[PDB]
Amino acid sequence: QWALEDFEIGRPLGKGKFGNVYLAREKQSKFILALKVLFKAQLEKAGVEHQLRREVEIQSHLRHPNILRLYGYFHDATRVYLILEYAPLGTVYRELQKLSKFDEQRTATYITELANALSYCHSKRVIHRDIKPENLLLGSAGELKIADFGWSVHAPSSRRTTLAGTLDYLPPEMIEGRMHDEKVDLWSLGVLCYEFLVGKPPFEANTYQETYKRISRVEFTFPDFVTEGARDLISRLLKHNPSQRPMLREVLEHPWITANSSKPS
Ligand SMILES: Nc1ncnc2c1ncn2[C@@H]1O[C@H](COP(=O)(O)OP(=O)(O)O)[C@@H](O)[C@H]1O
Ligand SMILES: CCOC(=O)C[C@@H]1C(=O)NCCN1Cc1ccc(C)cc1
Ligand SMILES: [Cl-]
Ligand SMILES: [Cl-]
Ligand SMILES: [Cl-]
Ligand SMILES: [Mg+2]
Ligand SMILES: [Mg+2]
Repeated sequence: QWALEDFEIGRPLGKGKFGNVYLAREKQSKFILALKVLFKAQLEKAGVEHQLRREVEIQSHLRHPNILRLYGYFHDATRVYLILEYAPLGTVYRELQKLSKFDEQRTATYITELANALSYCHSKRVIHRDIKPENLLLGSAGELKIADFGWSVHAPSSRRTTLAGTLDYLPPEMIEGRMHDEKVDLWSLGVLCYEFLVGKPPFEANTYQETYKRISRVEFTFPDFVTEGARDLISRLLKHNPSQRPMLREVLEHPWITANSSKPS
């Protein structure tokens, strides 16, 4: 079906571990999209074919306004190409670098959009597991979109794959390699809410080793400017025991969320 010669390639949109992502236009229709390019050699050396397969399977069948579409894929002798919905306003990661911290209204609005998307996923027992600002994209109206489903799975689950870079968004049971479920994404939601308001993640440290210790002991503190309501929500999400973390419905109905968010459920 699709091949490289069907597209004109444009500027680089971003780079991940495996993904080299470019703007592109389909020649016959003039349809603008994002082409995520992957090198078969690297996919093989790291043995993550199964993650590539998860990404395509999951993200092509999901349909939600806060989840990035994957339209299809093709490959040649050396590369795999994923055909993605283009997100024109970039990453939440980039927006945070620009603004330093987000106000309560912006933050609550992003958390609602996240909770809506995750509620859709969890209803199929799909868990994302890699929710962080570089994987959160922005639509033409500034709406948040979850992307990069390569680490996703069906719960419950173990971990058969070596962890990559930062531990900053992972809960104790994932880093300790224990069994885990949907509640992992709730922990990550708590980390994100804190980082949006404060400008950095709550367990950040100088070394992998120290970050690990801070996560497993749940050692975090708040700057004076974080309000009582935000503190309440964040403290409920960052519980060591996953069974004690709230349901997404409880997040969406939290008074600090309903008081400050621009969007509904
Ligand atoms: N659809 C898209 N629209 C705009 N930018 C994108 C899109 N997809 C990815 N990017 C940019 O490319 C980066 C890497 O993409 P990602 O799919 O997260 O790669 P990896 O799987 O290697 O982490 C993202 O962090 C983002 O900056
Ligand atoms: C849906 C998962 O796969 C594809 O996206 C494309 C295509 C296919 O249809 N099945 C699997 C082999 N092939 C891709 C491939 C990827 C990586 C390496 C190292 C070799 C081959
Ligand atoms: Cl497993
Ligand atoms: Cl795994
Ligand atoms: Cl729920
Ligand atoms: Mg990524
Ligand atoms: Mg990936």
